[PDB]
Amino acid sequence: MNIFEMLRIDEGLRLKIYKDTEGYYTIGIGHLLTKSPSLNAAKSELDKAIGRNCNGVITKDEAEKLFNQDVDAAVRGILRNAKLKPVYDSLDAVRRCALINMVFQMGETGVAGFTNSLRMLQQKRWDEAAVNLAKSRWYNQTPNRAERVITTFRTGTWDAYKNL
Repeated sequence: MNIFEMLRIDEGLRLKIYKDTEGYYTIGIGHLLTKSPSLNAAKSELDKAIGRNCNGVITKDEAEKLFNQDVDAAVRGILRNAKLKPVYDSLDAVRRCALINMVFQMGETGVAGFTNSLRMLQQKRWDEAAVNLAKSRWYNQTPNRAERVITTFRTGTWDAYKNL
């Protein structure tokens, strides 16, 4: 399994604008378009992003392009962030995927706010960190996805996704 398959499992694929778990306008593989209430602001962001008049709909190819961009941007963001980079550098490959997943979902800023959990991961205290990560709005709101990620940090294996 790899980061792309992992994220494809967690986010799904939709070719028409949709509302995400928080009510925001999204398309493709978890590509947030806008936090604005306007479907119209959404369609505008969409066309800008694709470079064509999409009228709310995109192809598989467009969805995957956006996905490539987003994953790339997530990685670079981690690498550039002073709080995240040292955590990432300290982790094994599987756990690295787990932090990427969190950043793709909640942005750099959000994950960088998980101060204590970051510290524990750095320290390789898997169990303790799993329990701290669960004490978050993140876990309460998207618990099955949160558990899958948490399990990945906990064990260092793809078990939570081998099912799926």
